[PDB]
Amino acid sequence: IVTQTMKGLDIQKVAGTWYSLAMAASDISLLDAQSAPLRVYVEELKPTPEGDLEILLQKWENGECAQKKIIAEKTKIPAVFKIDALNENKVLVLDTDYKKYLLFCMENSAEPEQSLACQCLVRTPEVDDEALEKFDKALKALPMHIRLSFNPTQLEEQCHI
Amino acid sequence: IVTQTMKGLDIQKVAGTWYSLAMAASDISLLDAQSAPLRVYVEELKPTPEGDLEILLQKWENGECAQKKIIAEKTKIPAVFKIDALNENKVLVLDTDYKKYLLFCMENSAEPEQSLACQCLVRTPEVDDEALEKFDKALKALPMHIRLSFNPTQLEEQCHI
Ligand SMILES: CCCCCCCCCCCCCCCC(=O)O
Ligand SMILES: CCCCCCCCCCCCCCCC(=O)O
Repeated sequence: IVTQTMKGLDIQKVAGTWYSLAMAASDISLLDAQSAPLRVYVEELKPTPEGDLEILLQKWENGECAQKKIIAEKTKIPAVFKIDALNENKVLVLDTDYKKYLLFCMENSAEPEQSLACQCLVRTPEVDDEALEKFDKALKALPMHIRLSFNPTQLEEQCHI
Repeated sequence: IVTQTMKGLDIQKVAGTWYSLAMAASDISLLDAQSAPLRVYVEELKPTPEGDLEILLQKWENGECAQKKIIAEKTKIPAVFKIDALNENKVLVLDTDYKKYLLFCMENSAEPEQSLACQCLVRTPEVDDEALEKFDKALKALPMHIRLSFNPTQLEEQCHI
């Protein structure tokens, strides 16, 4: 369902620390609680020389902020990865400037809108109006029903408080 | 903190059934859970001939969808009401066409952004892109951190499911 992707993406250049400035989902139950399914906070991206991609994130599990390491296997499209969970979930890089932000979405295979979540990643704990601009514009199309945003304070905290 | 209001508002003409198409809050904890503080669904508005305003809403309380009747006492400004809870909370009518939608916000007295929530009300269980347009434009300024939207199905349901 995600319609735009970043052309000529250089996945090595996205390596580094990132902040989940904002997130949006097609379903409220995707982001509603602290424990919700795709309510995940990004730490840093770590691509492998084979073009793969390892991800370090926090995920509130069992009334507690847990760290996590996911792996996204690159595919034939530079901007689309597939993580190693059950039901081949696709992670799509929409856009990025490598040093200011990253807009990615992640959807179910064969089931978009029921499972579809997008994030605005920034390199600093500062809210980026330009970035949020592009993010809201990108999802303007998409059928999003929930939408969060975090403050600098919450971004320096584990699990955004 | 809410900066725009509806001029020459005719509070009698807002009488009737309404749907909470969308909501936004300055704080995630205002709308996060089913039980959150300003996560309230509107049924119908009922103004009194003295220009007062009685409100019927649903509010998930104790893991259960409860109905509720609030009263908003009119003030010297036609578009601003004050409901009878502790700490004089102000309800502000931003805009409306009486027969398509209503954009209102409700804030704390002397404490905006910590407590500030806004809704897009529509007369039908249809999502209204024009309406959501105006709503997102109105809050574009405001410091909102959470934002929900509901589908026709959820709007015919008590507590939006
Ligand atoms: C290419 C840009 C990288 C963007 C980061 C992608 C984040 C993937 C997160 C997938 C959700 C999985 C988290 C839930 C963990 C669990 O299984 O409990
Ligand atoms: C003038 C337009 C009318 C808009 C409707 C205003 C809705 C007011 C809701 C105030 C929040 C109070 C709900 C919580 C109830 C409780 O005390 O448990």
